[PDB]
Amino acid sequence: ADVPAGVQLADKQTLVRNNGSEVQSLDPHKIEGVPESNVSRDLFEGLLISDVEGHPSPGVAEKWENKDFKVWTFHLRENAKWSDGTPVTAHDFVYSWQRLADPNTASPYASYLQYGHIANIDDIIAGKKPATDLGVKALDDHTFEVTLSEPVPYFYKLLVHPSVSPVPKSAVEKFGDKWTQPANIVTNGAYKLKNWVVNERIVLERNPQYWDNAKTVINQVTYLPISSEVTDVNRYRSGEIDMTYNNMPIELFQKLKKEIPNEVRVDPYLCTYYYEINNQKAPFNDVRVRTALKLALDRDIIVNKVKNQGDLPAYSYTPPYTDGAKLVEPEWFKWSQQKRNEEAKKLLAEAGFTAPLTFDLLYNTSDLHKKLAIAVASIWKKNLGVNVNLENQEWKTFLDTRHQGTFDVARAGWCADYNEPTSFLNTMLSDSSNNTAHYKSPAFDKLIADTLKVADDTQRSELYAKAEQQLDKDSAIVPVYYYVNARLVKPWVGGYTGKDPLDNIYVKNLYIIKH
Repeated sequence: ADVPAGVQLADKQTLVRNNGSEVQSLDPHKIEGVPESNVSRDLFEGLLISDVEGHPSPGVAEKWENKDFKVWTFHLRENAKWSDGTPVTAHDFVYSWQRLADPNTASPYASYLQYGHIANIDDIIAGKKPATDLGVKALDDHTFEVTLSEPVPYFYKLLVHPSVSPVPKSAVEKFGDKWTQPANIVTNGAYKLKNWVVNERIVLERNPQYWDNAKTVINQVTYLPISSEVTDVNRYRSGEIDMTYNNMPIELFQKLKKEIPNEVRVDPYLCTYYYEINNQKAPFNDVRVRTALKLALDRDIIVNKVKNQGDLPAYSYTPPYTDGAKLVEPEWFKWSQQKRNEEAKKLLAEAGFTAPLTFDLLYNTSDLHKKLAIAVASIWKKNLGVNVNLENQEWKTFLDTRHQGTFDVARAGWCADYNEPTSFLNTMLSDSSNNTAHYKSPAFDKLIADTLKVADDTQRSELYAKAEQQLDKDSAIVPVYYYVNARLVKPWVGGYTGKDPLDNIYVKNLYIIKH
């Protein structure tokens, strides 16, 4: 943390945060969500971290070099330590990325190393070679070398993600799946796990082995798993919580805006809200059915009349304000709603539905989502005659259901892991481990794979625009809105600028002002 000369630090340095729901796990190779990542960044540190404005900065690596953006060399700081006082070395990385890549780990983010194009990743994912063949190696105890099969100029931006954080071999091998309990867990980020009471709370305390421990200010942090947005704002307003989760209730939002405007933080967020369709299940394997759903949803109504929190109406997967994006708005988005509706009733009738398509719409337990689900079910009923049945599951189960394919249409949100369009686009590759839409298009795949062979960034951005158009002509998903990051932060929380579009908060960077 960097307390501005002049301010007064509270006597007690503690912070309570709402995390939106119970984490899937705390093992870095088993998580995929925003809540899990929030906790993960306070416990595990990889080569690079983001600074307070979102820029990639030195983490365990102190310096790194590249040869043609193809061979990356990371020089780890000599004092990096695990909470057990043992040293973090490059072997910890080698082992770690080997475990992520390995099919027996079954990480939902196994594909992250195909996103970075580490040599031999495909064959390893496919079982043709063993994980030990991955293009990574410790040159010495402090130099970690990565070999990519293609130059990836943005490779260092991917490395702030939790999946590429190191995990401690000794604990993993002893304790297996139980290595993450308070008893056995071993960490290397600014914090270490104090307690973990499921459906109750996660409490972390400063880690004395941490290399930047001298700058760390907050001593204890509690992460709450509250999935009700009304309760989060209420317990905040009662003084029990310092920073809510960043999902605001439709209900009390404009209210709060009038009573406590400077506690209402609203910033650009690189996330898209959409209805994910299971592209493999009849009748959603028909493009006419997918397109009719896409067209008949009225975004003006959802974004400007039922949510009204500043979100922008969406026509693409990748948010147009992503660095490097240059998207074309499709025709359909320029029509009026009535014209989209006419066109949607004709594609359905052509696919054999009249007076009706019936299907389930799944959401994760939440006051916000339930509200938009009912609103969308009524809009699709009214505009298209489709009957929807609503289903709700808890966070963990919801994620498992989408990976497994046992849903029709699900409410979804994807946030960038690094600010570059492949952070979105790579999740639609046929073999991606994050492809919960189950979309498979050889034309899409080839557009993305060509992006690593162009010579220039301009060429690169034109293939990103054509990939978004290929996804839109397939109507793989139903784009709803590009998010704003809205949460409530108490006046006495310092360090949180809110200017990072990825929202990569580190508790080590915050500090409680005297109050």
